Amino acid sequence: PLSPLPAVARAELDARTEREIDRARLRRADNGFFRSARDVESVSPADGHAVAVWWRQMTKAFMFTTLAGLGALARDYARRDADRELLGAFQTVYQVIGDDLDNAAPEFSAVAPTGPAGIHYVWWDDTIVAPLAAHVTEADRRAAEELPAPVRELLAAMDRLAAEPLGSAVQLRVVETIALDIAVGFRRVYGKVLAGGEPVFGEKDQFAWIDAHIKAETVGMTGLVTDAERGEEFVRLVEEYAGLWSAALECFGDRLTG
Amino acid sequence: PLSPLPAVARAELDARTEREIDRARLRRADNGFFRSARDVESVSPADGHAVAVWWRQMTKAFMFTTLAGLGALARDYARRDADRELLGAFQTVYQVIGDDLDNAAPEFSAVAPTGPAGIHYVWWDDTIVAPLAAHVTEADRRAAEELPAPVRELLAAMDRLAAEPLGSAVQLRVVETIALDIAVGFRRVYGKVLAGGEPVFGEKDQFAWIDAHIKAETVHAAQVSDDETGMTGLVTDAERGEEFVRLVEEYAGLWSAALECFGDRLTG
Ligand SMILES: C/C=C(/C)[C@H](N)C(=O)O
Ligand SMILES: C/C=C(/C)[C@H](N)C(=O)O
Ligand SMILES: [Fe+2]
Ligand SMILES: [Fe+2]
Ligand SMILES: [Fe+2]
Ligand SMILES: [Fe+2]
Repeated sequence: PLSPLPAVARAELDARTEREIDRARLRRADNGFFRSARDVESVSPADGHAVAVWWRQMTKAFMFTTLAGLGALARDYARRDADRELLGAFQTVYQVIGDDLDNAAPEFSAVAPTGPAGIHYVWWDDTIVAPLAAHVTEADRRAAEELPAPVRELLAAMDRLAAEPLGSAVQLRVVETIALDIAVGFRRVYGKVLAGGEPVFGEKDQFAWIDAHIKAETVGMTGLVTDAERGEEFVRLVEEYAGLWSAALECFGDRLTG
Repeated sequence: PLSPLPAVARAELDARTEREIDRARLRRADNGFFRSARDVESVSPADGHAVAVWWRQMTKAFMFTTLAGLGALARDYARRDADRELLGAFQTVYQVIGDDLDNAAPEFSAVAPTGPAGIHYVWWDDTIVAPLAAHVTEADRRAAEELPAPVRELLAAMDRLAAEPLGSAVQLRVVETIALDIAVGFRRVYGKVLAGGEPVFGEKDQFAWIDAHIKAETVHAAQVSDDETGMTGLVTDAERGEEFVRLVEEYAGLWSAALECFGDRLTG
């Protein structure tokens, strides 16, 4: 006695979810981050570095709170009789988390550092934040760590979803929809960071974190919804979370067009 | 601002852990389940089925509550700044319990059923519980699922450790230490279940779950006791170390009594 909603109702949940992402203006053509990454002619080290620091904290919180949300679900399945369809979707969350925590997918392990150095927020810190930080002052580095309010609200929504049995399904549903566009925007942003007249990212391998994500992203979560009430909650959480993700990315775009 | 204890203190935590597992009577020469699996002559389908159902529920709860425990710790690391030494031990937890959830390690990846059928409590259900169930009555099956008191007591501790940041380290430190001997015992037990005077499990393939664990648990035991990325590597201060050893004492005691339950049901 535990099973997913029928396919018909889960299809409607998927459709309502896609509509919430549309309305939150997260699509490739909608969000100011993707627009700015395309439009700007150059990016200062300080603006690139601040965006990179915000991203580091954002993706660190994304990974841990998604794992925390999976644990909240695990807490429930320990005593419940989840059917094999629910269990397979539970496995999927675990596999997807393992990309960020330990580079499970071969596209990642075939470029990432091993061990903790390969954790995606750490790998990002080491290969994107660190070379940018050599080109900003100590004052600017301190200021970058003072996260803008849209980023803080998103971090706060992630903390809330860490305790939700649907939280991991909400976060992955929104994030895996927008990850490609985010990674492509980063490729473009950091390809345009010059210090002096020199590219800060002048070696192909310096983009390895980004190109791997683009590659991975280039090639369901409603499967974890077990009744109509949870379905309503799922859509409601998505609406909130998508809107906050969109405001955080608009904050990236603003920083690039200051 | 978050780091493990220095190596010397962690090593003594590990030594205290091993002394506690000694004390708990969880070593193969001491626990009644390991001895009875060795000594018993034959095992009835009802008795082997009951133990299999208990094990199904126990390892189901072990895997899901260890995962919840890892989640509890992940909640903390989202709010704090764990250094890389801590993150390395964290990855160990993810990797170890991922074998039970998704057969990542090479010893399982090839033999285990794919997808949810391969989750180790499901795979045990399909390949040990179900063939035994054909030999027992529906009334028997229903009685087997009424779990004995020391099994329920272990499950309740598992539920508590689900919300503990140290919980996954406590569970993996103990379970991965005794897992080989449990699998060895199961190999012995279910080779001795007779029906029609004839062994229920006559083919090598029917032992795939058990044989895969006999191979794999050697490694899992080394991983949780490792002095660089082992379970004590998640202890971040002396007080947390105290709590760790206290939880280990409790958890190991409940595991030992649950296993004595196994041995009593194999004897009489
Ligand atoms: C591109 C977006 C992501 C969430 C990546 N998976 C990451 O690790 O930051
Ligand atoms: C043999 C003991 C275990 C905890 C196994 N890891 C299992 O899946 O039951
Ligand atoms: Fe990632
Ligand atoms: Fe991803
Ligand atoms: Fe297992
Ligand atoms: Fe194991």
